[PDB]
Amino acid sequence: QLFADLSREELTAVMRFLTQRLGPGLVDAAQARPSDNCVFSVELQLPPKAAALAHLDRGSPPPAREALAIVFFGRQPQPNVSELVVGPLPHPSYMRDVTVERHGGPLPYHRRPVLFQEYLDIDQMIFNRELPQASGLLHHCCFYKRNLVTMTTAPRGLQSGDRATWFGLYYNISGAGFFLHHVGLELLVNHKALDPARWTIQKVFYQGRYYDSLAQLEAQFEAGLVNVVLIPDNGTGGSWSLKSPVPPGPAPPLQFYPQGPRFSVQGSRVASSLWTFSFGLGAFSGPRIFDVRFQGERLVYEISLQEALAIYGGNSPAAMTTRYVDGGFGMGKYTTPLTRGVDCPYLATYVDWHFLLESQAPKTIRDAFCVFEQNQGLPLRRHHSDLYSHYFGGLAETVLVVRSMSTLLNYDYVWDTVFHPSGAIEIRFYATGYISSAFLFGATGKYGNQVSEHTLGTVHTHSAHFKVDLDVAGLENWVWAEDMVFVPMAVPWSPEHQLQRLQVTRKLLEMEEQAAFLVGSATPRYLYLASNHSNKWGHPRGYRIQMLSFAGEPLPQNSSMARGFSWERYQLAVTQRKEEEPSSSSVFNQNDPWAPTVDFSDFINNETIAGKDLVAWVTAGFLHIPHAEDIPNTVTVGNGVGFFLRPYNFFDEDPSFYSADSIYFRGDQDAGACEVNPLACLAPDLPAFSHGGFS
Amino acid sequence: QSQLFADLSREELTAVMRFLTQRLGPGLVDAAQARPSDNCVFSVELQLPPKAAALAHLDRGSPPPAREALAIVFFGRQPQPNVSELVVGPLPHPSYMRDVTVERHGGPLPYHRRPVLFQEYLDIDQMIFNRELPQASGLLHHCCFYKRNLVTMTTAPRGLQSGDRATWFGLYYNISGAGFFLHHVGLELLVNHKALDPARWTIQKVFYQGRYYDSLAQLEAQFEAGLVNVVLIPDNGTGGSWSLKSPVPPGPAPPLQFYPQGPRFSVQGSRVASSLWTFSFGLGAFSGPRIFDVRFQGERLVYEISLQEALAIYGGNSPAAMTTRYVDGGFGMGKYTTPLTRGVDCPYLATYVDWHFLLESQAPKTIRDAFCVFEQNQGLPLRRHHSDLYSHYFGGLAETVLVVRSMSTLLNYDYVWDTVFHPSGAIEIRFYATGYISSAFLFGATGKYGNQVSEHTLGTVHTHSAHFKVDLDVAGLENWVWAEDMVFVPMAVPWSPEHQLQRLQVTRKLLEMEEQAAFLVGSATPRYLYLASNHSNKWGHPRGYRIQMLSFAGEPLPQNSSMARGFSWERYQLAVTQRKEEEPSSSSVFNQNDPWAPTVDFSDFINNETIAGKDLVAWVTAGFLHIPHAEDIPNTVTVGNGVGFFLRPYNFFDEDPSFYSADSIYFRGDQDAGACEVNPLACLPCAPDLPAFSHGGFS
Ligand SMILES: *[C@@H]1O[C@H](CO)[C@@H](O[C@@H]2O[C@H](CO)[C@@H](O)[C@H](O)[C@H]2NC(C)=O)[C@H](O)[C@H]1NC(C)=O
Ligand SMILES: *[C@@H]1O[C@H](CO)[C@@H](O[C@@H]2O[C@H](CO)[C@@H](O)[C@H](O)[C@H]2NC(C)=O)[C@H](O)[C@H]1NC(C)=O
Ligand SMILES: *[C@@H]1O[C@H](CO)[C@@H](O[C@@H]2O[C@H](CO)[C@@H](O)[C@H](O)[C@H]2NC(C)=O)[C@H](O)[C@H]1NC(C)=O
Ligand SMILES: *[C@@H]1O[C@H](CO)[C@@H](O)[C@H](O)[C@H]1NC(C)=O
Ligand SMILES: *[C@@H]1O[C@H](CO)[C@@H](O)[C@H](O)[C@H]1NC(C)=O
Ligand SMILES: *[C@@H]1O[C@H](CO)[C@@H](O)[C@H](O)[C@H]1NC(C)=O
Ligand SMILES: *[C@@H]1O[C@H](CO)[C@@H](O)[C@H](O)[C@H]1NC(C)=O
Ligand SMILES: [Ca+2]
Ligand SMILES: [Ca+2]
Ligand SMILES: [Ca+2]
Ligand SMILES: [Ca+2]
Ligand SMILES: [Cu+2]
Ligand SMILES: [Cu+2]
Repeated sequence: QLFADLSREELTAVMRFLTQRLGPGLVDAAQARPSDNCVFSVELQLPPKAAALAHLDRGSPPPAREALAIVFFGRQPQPNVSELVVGPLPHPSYMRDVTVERHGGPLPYHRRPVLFQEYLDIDQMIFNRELPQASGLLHHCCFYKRNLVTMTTAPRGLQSGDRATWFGLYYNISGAGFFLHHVGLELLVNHKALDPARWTIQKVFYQGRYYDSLAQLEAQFEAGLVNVVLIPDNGTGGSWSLKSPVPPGPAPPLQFYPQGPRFSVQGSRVASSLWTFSFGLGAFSGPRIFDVRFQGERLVYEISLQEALAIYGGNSPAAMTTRYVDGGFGMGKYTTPLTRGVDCPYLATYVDWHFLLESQAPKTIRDAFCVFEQNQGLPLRRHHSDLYSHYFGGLAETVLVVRSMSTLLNYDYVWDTVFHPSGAIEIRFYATGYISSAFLFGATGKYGNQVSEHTLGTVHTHSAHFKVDLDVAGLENWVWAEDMVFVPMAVPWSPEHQLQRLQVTRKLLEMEEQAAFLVGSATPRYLYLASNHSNKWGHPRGYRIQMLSFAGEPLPQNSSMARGFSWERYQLAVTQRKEEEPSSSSVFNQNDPWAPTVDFSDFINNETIAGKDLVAWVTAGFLHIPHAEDIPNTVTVGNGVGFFLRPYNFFDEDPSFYSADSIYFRGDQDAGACEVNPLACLAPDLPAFSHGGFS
Repeated sequence: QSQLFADLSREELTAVMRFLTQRLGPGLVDAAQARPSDNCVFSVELQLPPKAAALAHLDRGSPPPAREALAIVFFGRQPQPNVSELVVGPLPHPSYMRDVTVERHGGPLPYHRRPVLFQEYLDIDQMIFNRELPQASGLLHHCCFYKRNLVTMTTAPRGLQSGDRATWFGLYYNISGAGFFLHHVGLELLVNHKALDPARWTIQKVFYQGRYYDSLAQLEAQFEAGLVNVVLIPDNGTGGSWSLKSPVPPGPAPPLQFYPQGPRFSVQGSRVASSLWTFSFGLGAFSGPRIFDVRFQGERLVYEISLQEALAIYGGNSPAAMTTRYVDGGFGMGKYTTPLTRGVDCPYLATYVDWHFLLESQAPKTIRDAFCVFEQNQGLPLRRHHSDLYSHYFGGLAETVLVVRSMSTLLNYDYVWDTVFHPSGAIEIRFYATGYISSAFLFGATGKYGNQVSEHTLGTVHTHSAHFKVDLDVAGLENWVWAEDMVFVPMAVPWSPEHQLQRLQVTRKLLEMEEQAAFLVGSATPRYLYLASNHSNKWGHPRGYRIQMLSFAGEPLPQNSSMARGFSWERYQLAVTQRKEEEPSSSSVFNQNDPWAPTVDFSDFINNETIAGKDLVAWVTAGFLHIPHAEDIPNTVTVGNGVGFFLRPYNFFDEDPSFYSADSIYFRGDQDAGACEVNPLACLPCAPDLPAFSHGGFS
């Protein structure tokens, strides 16, 4: 299993090694202060592609199996973040610092994600030292005494090098989302200092007005210059609960496998009579799929989530300057247990996921993946003939699915990899869970809708970026753009007459820039990566990229931070796959987008894409103005974005023709005979329910 | 109350047919074998009630409107032949008949606009195979195993200007147990069948494997004179292009869906009801699928959602393919509806429903299992949230959905029409195209007109597009249309003036005139576009439903085409007009055979009228470009081809209705999630006996 994420054992063994090589003074990241040395991340380092294909397709031995550790080196004159590759696994022997090799220099220490212990320190400051200075105001507005909690925001500051975060204050609602109860107080905390003692509060926001400290605010209030409204800290309805007041009814439909599962899961490889592939989670990039072979032939080397991005508006400071680059938190790191029956079909197969993050010992997110077959209740294809000959032929589409979900504070991102029996691959991304809210005060008409009492549903956009490493019939691929045109010309057999003549238009895209399409501008209706090899009928074997996106307007290029997610400007882009261009974002962009650790636009640089090993990059998104129907959560309906990889002259005929599940009968046959029709042929056992728990 | 939108039953149909039989002075012929000269009843079907009367009944308890039928009659025997639309009296037992043709059209219906009768196709095949084709027995005998082992297939319009009735017929190999559409032999006849006397029918042009001739005689001449390079096309073989039956034996069973504790919806007539939804469904003979009186938890959302038309515009180098614009309503999406194979077309345990029609006949007939209704478990959460933060809990709900499906098989393609009702209050309309592709003989510079797909088989390039009528009555009849969207406003950071920030804002515009809310294909449309009441929800926003389009529309036929006003709805992604009784449909069964003189021209509905505070109706066009490829053989698959739209609630409610779901799951960390009384799912761990498989048969 070349692409399997690191096991608990491998994780442990690399942490063992790291502790030896870094002579103590090394602290457990779970309790580390800024000036300490700690291990932040330890996870699988993906192998180089050539070495891997060598192994998979030519017997050649397995590329060394290595880990990548992210270390916070704060205990030194010039602190920094280092990426260290760790030696041959199962039993590590070397350690290699690749930081400069990759970035050209050190990683500025301020790009390091805010540690859990850091958030904790920030809270101690706010709750123990800063808030009690306004115990007057906070008593008359927010039942102060703790009853409140904080939620961090986007990039932290305004220039490269800043580490100042706007926090909102929310009623600490129990058993339900606190995100819907902003109490109207927002704090700009400056925690750039290595000594948490020197941490200050640069700004304060309350009801439309800014102050320089809480004392200054508490002042204006004791001076009777601030009007306070007692925000209720309790209620009933969707705003306050997630539990339905309605008794359970008869159960929803259930799918089972009459003659047992028709696929198997072995570690991280999945196999069905049609598909074999590997799956996993990057701690920061999230879901990924490797070595996808349809009936033994490889279509894609890699499909992987690169980044998720949320961009906000609002009439409060926190909201209006919020741009989450979710990889900076980690789609994998924040993956949550799948609730059997709700998040996946009850009889799905559920797999665990192991990680060493902000810790010194491995941990496991139980039931992190689900794999299952799903009857779509829909024909993959069908024809019914009443004309000339009486026959029916069709096939009910069943689909193979791998899924994980990431809960980043509020939102719960659902990541779907769907394998169709037609030879097609579908990548879906559903955004559910809670919205972010602001306190409703002022002229909120331009920044969202009132979505509850005191609650503003702030306008925003969601986008995600995907890496699509297709290797259509080998590595050397070309990209084609086919479309249509009408050409007015005389009717051959009656030349006085005209006719708008429909024509196909093909165009080879030979330079990276030609296959870079921007959000906003139109893209060709047919776009695919081809080999020079042809199918039986002499057409380039190709796989077509079809996008499902309602992408909202991307953050303006003029923004000094826009280059921390330059991929958001592109619908689709295609480039030469390079070992040095592994991902299009980085865990280090979130905290310093002004000095991006990777800038996707760098990948598009006047190179040829004619006959190379290419890699496609797809962006999918939508705009979101919140409405009442988002209370409790936002629903998945309509907000599914992503793309299809559809075969296009790749095969000689539709592979599903050879399906073991296809149905066919003529008029002169007994369609109710089981030897004519398998449908005419012929008490699920259900495991005890169990939940992954919490942390 | 009354089941007001139900399609006519067999006896209702019989009753109307009998009533007409009498009052149409004898000579009336059974249309199933009528000639152009005869008088015959072409179709008899339900006439939808006027909206005012219908709502008065449904809402204010008024008496229900008279139940009427509409009959289309072909009046062939007379000096000035014509098509007439007749409404037939009060129904269980009719007593009146009225002619509404001039009321609806301002004059008579020119007789050439009438669809081609099945008997007419028969006579054409007579003139072809009995009087013309033998004039070339030589060529035919050499190239195509000739010796009626061949079949014809009709095409788009029938001519080049208003009044023409000349069809191009491709000739194919009569394959068996599989589509003949893939085996074009290269011969294409331009049959002129305008004349009322089929003896006077001529062949205006001939096309054979790349070349034009003036008759099959001239082509026969040139053949035996050794002057035609004939390409031999095999008349059978093996593979997907010759079969549809899988050579592979059945494996382990596919997944099966069942309802553990009984069904959770009920069909009674044409009306469906679950705990969240009630609606009525049916098929227009020509317009196809339709939904009426949709109510979510008791409240009406849409008065009507109905298919209006289906289009197919082709290219190619053969004259048939090259000039083909199907306006499928001209054949009829209901008329060509087909039985649903249980287990394939719908879940096995779905509820199936028959459909009754009187079409080109004199006795009612039934399509068995024409509709299916079922709950489907999407295998996807509708909503969910796992909280590890501050408070430990999980709250979620697996989306189960309510579906009504019918398919129309129009010659080669099978269109699957979906109507999907989500537990969130949303309505999803889907349209999948599957079945066989229309093909041409492969010869020439095929590059600009499609891909080679089998030996000798060119998959011709074409566009698809369906038109949908969405009469939303959002919180009452009076609606307005809103366009909301985003914008970035560069400004200075309010707390750090020498710094810049791109301020994200919402933009709300009221579209007040029909034109402001008409969006052509190719121009940009508001990300948020919705119809709303002027009544507010609990939080004082306009109660609205938004229209989210799922379309990859191709280039609409250029306006400079004299025939483009036969489907001018193709040029619009979306439009919103005042709803009018006299604007019932955006197409017509009569547009197909005279798109140059359209019976209805959808563009007329957009005429500088207010759409502020009126009974509004939205029109939605979904479609896409299709360049056929190898994976379209034998049929084109449904994956990725689903077009249509969502109707999504936007401040219509005060919170998400699914909060009150009976199926929602929730448990705190400090609870046993494996205990029944906290988690219904735990109480899960019998399956039903299955009904014996039965199928609906053929014609
Ligand atoms: C936020 O709300 C949760 C809800 O209970 C609080 O949870 C408790 O915190 C106290 C503090 O020690 C624990 O003793 C309780 O047992 C926790 N209860 C359970 C059932 O979760 C939470 O602590 C509040 N957090 C703060 C920091 O405000
Ligand atoms: C269309 O054809 C019908 C049938 O001939 C015409 O209807 C007849 O019209 C004459 C005079 O109006 C009447 O005597 C018959 O009673 C009518 N028969 C029926 C069933 O209505 C009809 O008038 C023609 N309409 C026009 C506009 O041409
Ligand atoms: C076209 O092909 C079909 C072959 O399947 C022929 O249909 C059969 O015709 C015979 C009579 O000759 C019937 O008894 C069979 O029932 C038919 N089979 C089916 C399933 O319908 C058909 O005769 C041929 N007709 C044409 C126009 O060529
Ligand atoms: C390149 O294309 C040729 C035909 O142009 C094809 O036959 C061959 O397989 C390809 N050769 C490569 C990719 O080295
Ligand atoms: C791109 O590279 C080519 C060299 O192959 C060069 O001729 C051309 O000028 C370059 N274009 C730009 C825009 O730099
Ligand atoms: C809706 O608008 C009409 C008139 O344009 C008005 O008379 C009615 O009172 C309005 N309802 C409101 C604003 O709630
Ligand atoms: C449309 O009607 C308005 C009156 O409300 C009038 O001002 C305008 O001139 C008309 N426009 C056209 C194109 O007829
Ligand atoms: Ca590749
Ligand atoms: Ca490059
Ligand atoms: Ca309306
Ligand atoms: Ca109008
Ligand atoms: Cu959102
Ligand atoms: Cu098609």
